[PDB]
Amino acid sequence: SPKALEEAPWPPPEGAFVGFVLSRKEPMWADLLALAAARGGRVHRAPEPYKALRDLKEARGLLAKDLSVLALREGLGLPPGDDPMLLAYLLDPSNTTPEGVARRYGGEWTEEAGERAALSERLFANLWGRLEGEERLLWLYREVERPLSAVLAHMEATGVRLDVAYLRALSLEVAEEIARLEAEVFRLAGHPFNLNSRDQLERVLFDELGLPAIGKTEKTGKRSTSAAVLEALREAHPIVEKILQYRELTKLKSTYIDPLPDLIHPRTGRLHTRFNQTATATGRLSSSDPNLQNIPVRTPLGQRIRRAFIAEEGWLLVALDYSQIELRVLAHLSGDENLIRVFQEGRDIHTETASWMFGVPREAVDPLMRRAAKTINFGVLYGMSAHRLSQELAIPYEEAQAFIERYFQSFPKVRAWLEKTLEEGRRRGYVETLFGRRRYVPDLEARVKSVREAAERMAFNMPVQGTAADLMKLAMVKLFPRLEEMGARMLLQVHDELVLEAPKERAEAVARLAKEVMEGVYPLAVPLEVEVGIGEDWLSAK
DNA sequence: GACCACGGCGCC
DNA sequence: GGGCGCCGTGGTC
Ligand SMILES: Nc1ccn([C@H]2CC[C@@H](COP(=O)(O)OP(=O)(O)OP(=O)(O)O)O2)c(=O)n1
Ligand SMILES: [Mg+2]
Ligand SMILES: [Mn+2]
Ligand SMILES: [Mn+2]
Ligand SMILES: [Mn+2]
Ligand SMILES: [Mn+2]
Ligand SMILES: [Mn+2]
Ligand SMILES: [Mn+2]
Repeated sequence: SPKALEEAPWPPPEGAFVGFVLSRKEPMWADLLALAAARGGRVHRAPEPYKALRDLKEARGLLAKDLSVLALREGLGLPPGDDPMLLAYLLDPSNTTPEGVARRYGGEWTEEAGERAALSERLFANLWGRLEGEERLLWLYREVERPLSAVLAHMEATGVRLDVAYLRALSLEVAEEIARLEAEVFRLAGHPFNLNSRDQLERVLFDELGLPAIGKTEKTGKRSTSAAVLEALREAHPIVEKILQYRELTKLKSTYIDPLPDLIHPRTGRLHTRFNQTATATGRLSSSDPNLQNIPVRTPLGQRIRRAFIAEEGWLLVALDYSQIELRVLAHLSGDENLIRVFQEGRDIHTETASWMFGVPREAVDPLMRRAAKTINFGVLYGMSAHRLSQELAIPYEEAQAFIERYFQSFPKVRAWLEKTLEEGRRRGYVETLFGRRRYVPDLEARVKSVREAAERMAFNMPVQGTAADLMKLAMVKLFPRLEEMGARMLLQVHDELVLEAPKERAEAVARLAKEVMEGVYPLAVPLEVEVGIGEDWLSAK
């Protein structure tokens, strides 16, 4: 039999599938080691990869977005196009890696660019075939995921400005506060130990100081030293508050204050995350290297850190955040008339819960009190126990149970939608979003109750979180070209929030426009309301 | 140096 | 409660 794949000289014809090898996975930081392309039955290998990038009109193939990011870094406008990872991810969002997708759908992810190109081509063919007749998944691919990949490449290449000297100064200040706390912890324990070691702390708290253990850890069943356990022990011994404070500051310093300034890119002078498009079971994006979707916001030090994310000189940040997003989406999905009415009347369920929680009038609820109510409202919605709710609010168990009962009694059709969702997931093997994005949940049939019930909580959540994800993605695709036209920049997505950068002279017009695009994206049974703020830094913009 | 699993915890 | 990614530790190679 004749050979299946022939080598031919660079450059490839238009429409070819690319393969490429990076020195490291992060495209803003990677050296392009090899580039190749495949089409029909030929493979073309680039003599010198960087120069050869200039020969391509489009990056089509596995991880197309990442090659596009690298090209943009080098000042080339090479947009991403088809990518089999996106097809695979829509078929089953457990398809998250090229290694796994290759094995499942047609071969092997190797370390050679030509092989990667040929792999890209055959995977695309095979996965296109698998989507035959999947009209809703195809619509998601063509209208959302494929165009979104080009938006994400542009965002990644743009980056965000960081106040490096501010964070360097903050490190020195927090180091002194950490030393005070750790020293006090050791004074109170009677000796030093590694306070970063939860194993060493466990022995200190429960074996040496004789404090009561409250909870156990999941995989190894050690006595937990989690914040929930420490909070329960706060009045038992003065060491506990000191450990909580030490943990707060060390978490911020080790995760954000110290690492972020070291990640400023030498070419751009900015901070560049990865927006991972095939990483979550629900259709959300993720952000990594560094994660810019978990920048602190709740504590005073945390807020200091958020102040380091700044606009370029002469620009402003614009932050837009969907109000009460998953409660609105749930209203639509469930058709609950009471929940629909809440939003028709302009009510805020987080503010109402905060009022009850803190025992103050709604007018007296401040933003951090309202924020605290989110874990309560979403926790309860998605199945939090009365035991946990009682601990979290320091109320009697019976009062926590009453809250839970009243919450679902208020929105009677939510329970009906839960049962419909679970039956469908049992029968089909998967649950789905409004747009038809699917998540397979085989443990809905598990015979171990704890395993099955966990699966049920995963399954009930997915259509709500995932529909919210679908809406935000669609909004990004519609908004991006509007911003390009106005000389504004899309910088960050944070699940139901976008952070943009706009010249000062155009910032108010950009904010107004972006708000309207987001609110009007895909109308539901309730209004989608967007909160918008403008500022020189991310804290000020919210 | 690197890997991972884990506990833990930051955000949505 | 659900969804993530990164930290340091500990064990390991
Ligand atoms: N503890 C949380 C916080 C958030 N989310 C999910 C549901 C809401 C969504 C977006 O987060 P927020 O913007 O913080 O929530 P919101 O209800 O949209 O609040 P806001 O009106 O302040 O934007 O992420 C969740 O499941 N659990
Ligand atoms: Mg938000
Ligand atoms: Mn590799
Ligand atoms: Mn400024
Ligand atoms: Mn929101
Ligand atoms: Mn459906
Ligand atoms: Mn741009
Ligand atoms: Mn984990």
